[PDB]
Amino acid sequence: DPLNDPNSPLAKRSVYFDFDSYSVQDQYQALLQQHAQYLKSHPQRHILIQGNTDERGTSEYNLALGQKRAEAVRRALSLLGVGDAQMEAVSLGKEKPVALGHDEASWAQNRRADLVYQQ
Repeated sequence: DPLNDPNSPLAKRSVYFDFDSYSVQDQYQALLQQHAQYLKSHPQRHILIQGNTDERGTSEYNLALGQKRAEAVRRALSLLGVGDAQMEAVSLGKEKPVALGHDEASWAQNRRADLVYQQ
């Protein structure tokens, strides 16, 4: 199972966004296509698409932005033929920062949507 392989494209499971943006950049097409191909052939595989944001803005606002980012990925996967029974788009907002810095570099690491495969 390439999902356990660290040298497979399936190892990359994060989509990053620009400030205040929930648009899936073109550079993530290959990543989404690959995961789409894997999920479609493994219909028993479920994933949570977890949207995240940087600290700027209110919690309420970022909770919404985080959801928009997760759903942008989800729609991308849906468009590629992934079943609606395999995906759930959720938002963590700015609750769970992965980088604690207060700079552009740290913030960029928090504007993210994760493909989290369930057991």
